[PDB]
Amino acid sequence: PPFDFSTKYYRQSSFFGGTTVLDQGVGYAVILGFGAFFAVFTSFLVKTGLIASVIVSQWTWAATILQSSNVAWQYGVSGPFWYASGATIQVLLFGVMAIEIKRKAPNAHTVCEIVKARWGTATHIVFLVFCLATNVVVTAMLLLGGSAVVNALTGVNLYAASFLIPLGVVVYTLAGGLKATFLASYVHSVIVHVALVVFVFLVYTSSKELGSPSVVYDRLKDMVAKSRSCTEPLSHHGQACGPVDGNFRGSYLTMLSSGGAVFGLINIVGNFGTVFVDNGYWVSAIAARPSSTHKGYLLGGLVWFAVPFSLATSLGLGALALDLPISKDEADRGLVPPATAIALMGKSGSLLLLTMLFMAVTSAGSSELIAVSSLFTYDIYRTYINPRATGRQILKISRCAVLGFGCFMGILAVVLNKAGVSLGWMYLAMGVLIGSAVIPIAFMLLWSKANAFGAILGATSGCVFGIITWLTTAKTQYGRVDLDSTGKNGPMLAGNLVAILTGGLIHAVCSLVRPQNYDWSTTREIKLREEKLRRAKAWIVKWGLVFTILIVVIWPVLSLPARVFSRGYFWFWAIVAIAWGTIGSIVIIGLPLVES
Ligand SMILES: CC(C)CCC[C@@H](C)[C@H]1CC[C@H]2[C@@H]3CC=C4C[C@@H](OC(=O)CCC(=O)O)CC[C@]4(C)[C@H]3CC[C@]12C
Ligand SMILES: CC(C)CCC[C@@H](C)[C@H]1CC[C@H]2[C@@H]3CC=C4C[C@@H](OC(=O)CCC(=O)O)CC[C@]4(C)[C@H]3CC[C@]12C
Ligand SMILES: CC(C)CCC[C@@H](C)[C@H]1CC[C@H]2[C@@H]3CC=C4C[C@@H](OC(=O)CCC(=O)O)CC[C@]4(C)[C@H]3CC[C@]12C
Ligand SMILES: CC(C)CCC[C@@H](C)[C@H]1CC[C@H]2[C@@H]3CC=C4C[C@@H](OC(=O)CCC(=O)O)CC[C@]4(C)[C@H]3CC[C@]12C
Ligand SMILES: CCCCCCCCCCCCCCCC
Ligand SMILES: CCCCCCCCCCCCCC
Repeated sequence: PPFDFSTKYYRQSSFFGGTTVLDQGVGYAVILGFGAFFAVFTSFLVKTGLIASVIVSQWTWAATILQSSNVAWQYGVSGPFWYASGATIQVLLFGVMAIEIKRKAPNAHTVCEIVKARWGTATHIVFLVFCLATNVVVTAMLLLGGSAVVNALTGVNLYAASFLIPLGVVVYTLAGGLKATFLASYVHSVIVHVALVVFVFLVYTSSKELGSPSVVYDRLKDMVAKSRSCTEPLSHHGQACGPVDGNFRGSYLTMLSSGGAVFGLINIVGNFGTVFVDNGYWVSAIAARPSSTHKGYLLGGLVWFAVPFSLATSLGLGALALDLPISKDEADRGLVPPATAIALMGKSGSLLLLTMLFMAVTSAGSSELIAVSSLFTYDIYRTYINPRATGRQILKISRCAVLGFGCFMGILAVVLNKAGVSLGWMYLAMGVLIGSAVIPIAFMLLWSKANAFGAILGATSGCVFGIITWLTTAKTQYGRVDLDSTGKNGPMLAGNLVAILTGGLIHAVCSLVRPQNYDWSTTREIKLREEKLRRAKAWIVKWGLVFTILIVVIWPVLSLPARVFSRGYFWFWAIVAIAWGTIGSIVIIGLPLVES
């Protein structure tokens, strides 16, 4: 027993594996009786302070809670920062796109409806597949994290919980109409900003094991020790015993991390492909009013930064200090937060984490069910199958396109849990697959010299050129090609960078040769005023760029001279983390109540 505080663990090969905390009755009632319960609850109840809450609501997926801590268990303190740093980029790209949607195409319901107008019907069917693949990739990795936490904490069979989760979201979507309400989007941002405060104040303030920022420091300095022998009876391969490979001096408390720095690039490339190629973002930008409220997107983006930052800094750095025997596979599957929650407050932190996770799963898997349904009913039914009917049919074949997707996703989730895919491989592989269609979409709304064949070729060749590099680098640097060598940070960076850049270069070189000068006169008709929509854009591209350059660039640069953090500097980091996540938890729960 190397340490006196972790002696009941002596070393195991995994934290989980037997004697589940909860019983199957609790697990079979949460995956099936949460969407229905909230559907009845919302029907029981009949500004720039209510736009921030709705903005925060749809941006919280099941990966925000589970992967931010996965990249904090490795790399130390650079993980949560590099994960959360992609926050002002989204707000800038959402504002500057919601302005142009209102200015150049007011009567559209889907992104692929502005594609058939600008360009032809041959570049429509390519992006109609490149958009339907993103709704599959994102929906398939909140059924991978949801079905692993439930099986771990409770004991429900994972193949039987992968098929019952989508059916609890289909009921929630069908009930309450296939539309969003400002009342149901306010109760979702209240529950997730209460568990955040509870978990942050339990780790650095109150717990009888990890109680102060000066205990985490002394316990994270002892894990990375050069005199710690952990060959075969005192650790295993991927169990995080000693010095970190790639960190300055092997320390967890440093911002000089290379593995954590390349994940920032991967995260940036991956997050650009979900605000452009995902129709769920276009649906929620069409239904906004930038002219009336546009300062509510910055306040709804500066508060979301504290959710993956504070919670990860607590729940991922409190697992290293407690010496839990978490293996690498379990950490990948999304099992660090439930590992810390049982260790700190067992049988009661596990019910709080389940509620916080399934309040995000059910509220983010309903935004994809109404994004695939619209992309079907408005684009493959009333464009090509039957364009002469609009009465009572548009609704039937919109309600019937949710049930089909909720079953296809359920079957595909069963198929990918048998194989062995884990959020953590799908999260990193998103860019390699759908990054080639990002710039051909920005050029559609922002550039007046972009043609159709260039878009087709740039979208359809970048994917192949990215996958070839992604599968080649792993083969030439690791021997074989399987789920292990492919998920490394080497191949994935090459794949992401090739995919995003080649599809932009090919499209922007082939368009300066044969330009199509477009006045947007065809997208403006599909089915004062300009002064406000010109000052709003001026405000956004200034006050979003300032914060982007201030957070992504200046803040990490000034932390490099700190080298290994010293007691007193970690007290500053661990206090910024608590302050952001506390003063962000009042402006969401009390500001949209100063309506009075
Ligand atoms: C704005 C963010 C999202 C991206 C910023 C990009 C660059 C500023 C970063 C990204 C990857 C970084 C590199 C990641 C890894 C290394 C290896 C590292 O090599 C070593 O010193 C370790 C080698 C050894 O000692 O064996 C030197 C810095 C370098 C090139 C880093 C330099 C800074 C880079 C290029
Ligand atoms: C995990 C360890 C053991 C291996 C680490 C390997 C990486 C550090 C190397 C291997 C292959 C390299 C890549 C090979 C090819 C490219 C493509 C290149 O991108 C372009 O050429 C884009 C421009 C265009 O194609 O238009 C940028 C460098 C990059 C990502 C290289 C970056 C460094 C990589 C990822
Ligand atoms: C645009 C140009 C003109 C200025 C860019 C500013 C920064 C990007 C540079 C300027 C000084 C640099 C620092 C100069 C010295 C070091 C010490 C160096 O420490 C070591 O690794 C050596 C210590 C040891 O191994 O004993 C780490 C990088 C750092 C902080 C450098 C990080 C990058 C800094 C902040
Ligand atoms: C040559 C070796 C043996 C010694 C190297 C010492 C430097 C690495 C240290 C010593 C004093 C330090 C400086 C002490 C005070 C400042 C002022 C500070 O600037 C401000 O506060 C400007 C803002 C304002 O005053 O409004 C920025 C850091 C800096 C340059 C520090 C940078 C790092 C310095 C130069
Ligand atoms: C002692 C073992 C090797 C230590 C090498 C550490 C390299 C750290 C480089 C990563 C720093 C990138 C900062 C980027 C900020 C914009
Ligand atoms: C032991 C070797 C340490 C090397 C550290 C290199 C740090 C370079 C960071 C510079 C990034 C500047 C981005 C603008």
